[PDB]
Amino acid sequence: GVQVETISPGDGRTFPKRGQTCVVHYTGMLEDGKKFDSSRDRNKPFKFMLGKQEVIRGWEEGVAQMSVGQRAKLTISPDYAYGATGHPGIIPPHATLVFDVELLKLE
Ligand SMILES: CO[C@H]1C[C@@H]2CC[C@@H](C)[C@@](O)(O2)C(=O)C(=O)N2CCCC[C@H]2C(=O)O[C@H]([C@H](C)C[C@@H]2CC[C@@H](O)[C@H](OC)C2)CC(=O)[C@H](C)/C=C(\C)[C@@H](O)[C@@H](OC)C(=O)[C@H](C)C[C@H](C)/C=C/C=C/C=C/1C
Repeated sequence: GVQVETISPGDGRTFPKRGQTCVVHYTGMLEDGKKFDSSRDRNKPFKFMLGKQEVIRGWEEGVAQMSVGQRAKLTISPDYAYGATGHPGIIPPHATLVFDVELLKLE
């Protein structure tokens, strides 16, 4: 599944709805491995629409339980991420992913 551990609390009231755009910053790394991506480096926040299957399942379920302002460590098992195939060139088969995700804003 996806485990959500809080780094800094959000407001505890404003949670994403299906169909809303979540605006986030993230850093991704392989569990006890390499950092492979960060929107912070790029100075540009990542946006995705919750519930449209644009992103991996662990993000869909993980971000849905976060409130605005929250920063959390998401640990995502391979079956909630890229599974036995991985993501070619970047994520190997059967990788556990850890993301640091900060929910900035909803649009
Ligand atoms: C350059 O950076 C990439 C993101 C990179 C790619 C490689 C991975 C390691 C990674 O580094 O991100 C990464 O850290 C990662 O694993 N992410 C990104 C952050 C959210 C979680 C995860 C992810 O789900 O990636 C996604 C993962 C790689 C693929 C998806 C996994 C779930 C599955 O349901 C989807 O099937 C459809 C495919 C990539 C994304 O988050 C982007 C936004 C979404 C898509 C490409 C598809 O959903 C696409 O389908 C046609 C769409 O509907 C989109 C919106 C259409 C518009 C025009 C395309 C925008 C493309 C943006 C691409 C971006 C910023």
